[PDB]
Amino acid sequence: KKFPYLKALLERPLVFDGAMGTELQKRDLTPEDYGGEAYFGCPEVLNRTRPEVVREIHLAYLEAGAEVIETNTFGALRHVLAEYGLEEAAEELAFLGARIAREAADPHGAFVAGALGPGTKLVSLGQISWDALYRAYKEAARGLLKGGVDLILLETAQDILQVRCAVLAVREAMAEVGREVPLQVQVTFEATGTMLVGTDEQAALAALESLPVDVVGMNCATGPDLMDSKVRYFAEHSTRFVSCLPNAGLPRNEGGRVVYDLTPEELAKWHLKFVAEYGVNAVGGCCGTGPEHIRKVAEAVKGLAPKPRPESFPPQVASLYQAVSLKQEASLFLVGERLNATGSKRFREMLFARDLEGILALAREQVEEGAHALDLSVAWTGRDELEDLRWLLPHLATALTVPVMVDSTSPEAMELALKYLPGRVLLNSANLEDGLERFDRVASLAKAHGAALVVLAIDEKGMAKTREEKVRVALRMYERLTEHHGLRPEDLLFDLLTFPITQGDEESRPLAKETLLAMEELRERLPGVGFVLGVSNVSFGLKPRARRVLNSVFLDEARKRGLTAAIVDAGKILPISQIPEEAYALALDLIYDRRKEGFDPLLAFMAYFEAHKAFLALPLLERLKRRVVEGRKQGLEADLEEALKAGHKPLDLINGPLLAGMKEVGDLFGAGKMQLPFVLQAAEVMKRAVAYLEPHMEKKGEGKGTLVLATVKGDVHDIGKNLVDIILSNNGYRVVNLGIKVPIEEILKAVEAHKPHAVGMSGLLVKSTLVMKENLEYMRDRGYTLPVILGGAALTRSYVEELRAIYPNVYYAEDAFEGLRLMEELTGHAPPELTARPVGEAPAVPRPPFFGVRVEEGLDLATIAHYVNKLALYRGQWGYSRKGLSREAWQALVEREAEPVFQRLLKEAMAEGWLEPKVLYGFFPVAREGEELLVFSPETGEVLERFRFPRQKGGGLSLVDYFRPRFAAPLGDEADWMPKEAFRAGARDVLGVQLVTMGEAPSRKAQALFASGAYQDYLFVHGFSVEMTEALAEYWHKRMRQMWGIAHQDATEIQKLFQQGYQGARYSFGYPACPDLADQAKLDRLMGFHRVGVRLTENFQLEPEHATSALVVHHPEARYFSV
Ligand SMILES: [K+]
Repeated sequence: KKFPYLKALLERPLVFDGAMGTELQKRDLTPEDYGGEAYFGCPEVLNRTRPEVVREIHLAYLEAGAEVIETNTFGALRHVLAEYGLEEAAEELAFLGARIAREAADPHGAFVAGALGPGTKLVSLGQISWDALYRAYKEAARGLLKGGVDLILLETAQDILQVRCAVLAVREAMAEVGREVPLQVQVTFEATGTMLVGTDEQAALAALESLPVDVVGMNCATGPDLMDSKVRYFAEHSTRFVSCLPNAGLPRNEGGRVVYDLTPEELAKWHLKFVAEYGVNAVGGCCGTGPEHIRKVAEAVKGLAPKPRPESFPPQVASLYQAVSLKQEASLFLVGERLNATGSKRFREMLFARDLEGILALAREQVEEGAHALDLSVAWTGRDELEDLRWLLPHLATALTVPVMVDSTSPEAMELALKYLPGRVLLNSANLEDGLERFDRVASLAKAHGAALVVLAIDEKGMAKTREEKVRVALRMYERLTEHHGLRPEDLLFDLLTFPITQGDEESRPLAKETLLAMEELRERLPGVGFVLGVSNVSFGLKPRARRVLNSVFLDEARKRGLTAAIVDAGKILPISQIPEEAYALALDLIYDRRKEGFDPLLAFMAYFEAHKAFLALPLLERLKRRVVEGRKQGLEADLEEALKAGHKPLDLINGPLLAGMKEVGDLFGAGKMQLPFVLQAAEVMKRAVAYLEPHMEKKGEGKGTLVLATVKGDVHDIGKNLVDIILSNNGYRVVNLGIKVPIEEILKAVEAHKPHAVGMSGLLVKSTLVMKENLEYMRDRGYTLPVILGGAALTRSYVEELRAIYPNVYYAEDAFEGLRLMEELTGHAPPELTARPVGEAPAVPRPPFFGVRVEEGLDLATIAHYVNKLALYRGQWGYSRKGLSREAWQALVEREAEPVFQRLLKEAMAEGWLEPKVLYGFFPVAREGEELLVFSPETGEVLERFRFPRQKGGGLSLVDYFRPRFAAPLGDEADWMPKEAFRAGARDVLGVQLVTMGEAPSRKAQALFASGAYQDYLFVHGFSVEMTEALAEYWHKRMRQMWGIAHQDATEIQKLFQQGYQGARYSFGYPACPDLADQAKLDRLMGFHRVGVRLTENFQLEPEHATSALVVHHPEARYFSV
């Protein structure tokens, strides 16, 4: 409003500049240019040594259409510059940078943002002190302000505590030089999805909303693909203006020059979405981006009308990691009390002994028991408060999931706490016991750091005990906090005091009620504010069970009167339902002071508990059943030996509780109350129970019946088969698993030896359905009429009845549990219930970055993880079924249960290194000749290979139709950049090729988990591995499109990519458009699959398991089709 920059943000989208760093690399500067060898590479020193070079880059961006340029001052901080011996030059280099930008900006009417980066040292991990970090930002911001920047920009924030430190430092520099400007703060979200130190986007925005920041936003780390979700969050929720400056995606080496593939036109489309859909206010580029990126962005967003920002932000608190709302719906905001020195005894002794692992474990307990935040008080009689805090707080900063309520009478101790604790904190003591000047101290501290304040109702003349007092004190404090200090009502939590009403004393017994009555009046009079109570103090001086109940009831009553938070022992808080009826009634009589003549509620409440008052306390029979159903590994072997000592025979133990459990699991799975991963968890408990009882039995029985299970010849790792093995074995039966790639010779060899009820055949691949026919054709000659059970994703239910002519007894199995039902009926444990348009010419031939084939190693797995089809993973692979559930209810199920597994598996795979993404990829000059695609050499021009792609029957569609014919007249420049010899030979098109692999490691790891009987982790690890390999193919296809110059036609939503929402298509050998696997040997010769550790078999199958190749087609009308 006041400042021109914020006026401009209201009127139009402001286009920021792109990268300074990458633009300097083009100029090929020398140590002389940086003013010495020591200073070489420091861009900020160029403000001194070569201003004209910095000026020129600003001009290039201004001309392109940036209305805002950033000063070349990112690392103009003491501790950053120290690496170059320039620690003393921060204010100078900041100033000169700001003066260079000012000179470039003034003719163009453009804004200048005083950019300061996050530095090289993280405050939250104690790599730099608050005071040191504070000084560096204050120094460099005075320089920026003196050079005439129109805003201060805190860029690339990794540490949310640095954001608070830098905001305060910068605001004080403004005070010193007597000039305010708007403050823009931009965080950086890693591809993992949080800031580097751990802060998610909810925590980051909660922190920023409490501080005096005019524009919040995002830059660097990722391209716009991964930013989308984060920038959507900021745009939708932030009351401030929103900025967004993505990278040009992941970098790529190209002859020792670092190259980025995100084009101007793609960036433009992303920023158009961010401005037009989400209402982002400023947009620019970060690493990789140049003037051309800015040019296209400006063109895209010019003219668009800004959306107005939300008026309000929900009141919420934040730790280093996560946000928590102060208003908890229905419930309360529970603050754990047990990290108090005076209160808790266990904490007190742990603090004195310096038992960190004890204190953190205690803090975990409170969180598990349902604390939303934790109270912290270390103020003991004698001890140095500051010194105990200095020891403890660095560990709490990074250890704690939940935020902290700093409970201290000392403002010095509070200020110290605020310098260690990241996020948005609460402060406990804001009261007028020692006059205004110590109340105002804590308030200004809460306002400056953006903390939520607990406003305790204690004035100069003693405490507030009655209703009238509690009200009058609270209104005086509310007036002070709002009008003087400027704190919002939502920031305040008023503690109307909570006095003890027990101990047998009168005067104490009507005070719990005057709190409740005052709470009502202030709820109505002061809307917006919160209400906290030290709830455990009402029952101070009472037996353990008695205090538990009275506390629970006073909590509930306070809630009804308007309580929004409470300091409690969350573990002990009872729902009033579970309090017995007499106790509840007496607790209320006590609270509200309902003395009849022959009745004291304190006596009767006390008297009640005198002479009154896990699944381990169950029957031994039923406990072993629920061990299976609930999937409880711990205490199985302990309970089994207890059963054996009571003379329970192993067979009737297995057939009794344990098979009863797996039956209940089969029923719950049918009813959709239990999903597949948890069913496998039950099967583990069963397999552990069998394995314990195997040495303690003489039976060695055949079970319900035998089954010879196997996977067909020329197939691959069939998890589906192994799930049959798991489910059947642990439902009583005896499977013999023959493995994969078994021919019909050795499968029937098992049949004569074992002599089974049924013979299971299975196959993942589509081509092994015809190999199953050949198996059944082989069997009828020898005269076999055993009931064969066919299954797999390859087969269909109609096809087994059509195959029933060849073999009489053949049955389908959709999943493992149909295969179970089948085996029940055969063995006799159940009744027999089962007894094309033509292709127009391409508008261009897109120019690739190179011809030939390259290798790309070490692609960021978090970037790849973005392109996972989570629907395919969670529903398909992991078996979180959709049927009998809504589409928003299923999204809740997976975000609860599946998504944490994924996050864990991603973190594991990155740390432990068991996904190794490699990519073999390239472009070849090609041409159609008839019904063939000729692949010409980039060097010689000779025809290296020829592909006869199948055409659809009845003169239909073919892959060759997407390619230009030999000797065609060029559509444009092709002669200038096609390989000279190939072009003379008649090549007139380009074909992309790609082979991606995650390596052999995830296959080994999956097999080892199945071999160890960790069935659930086998399911998870296998599924994750498949879809991460598909994600790498999806990701790389996007990279191929980007470097080809066609990715501006991609969808800006990821699920649209999975529905081919992009130009062209990729095609793998096996797909119905090209089902001949033999062509993969042609692609091996062109590319050289050994270069990324991929091998092609005799049967033209790729090894290892997690590997896929594809032809990549640029043609806009290219779509998936079938012959
Ligand atoms: K920039």
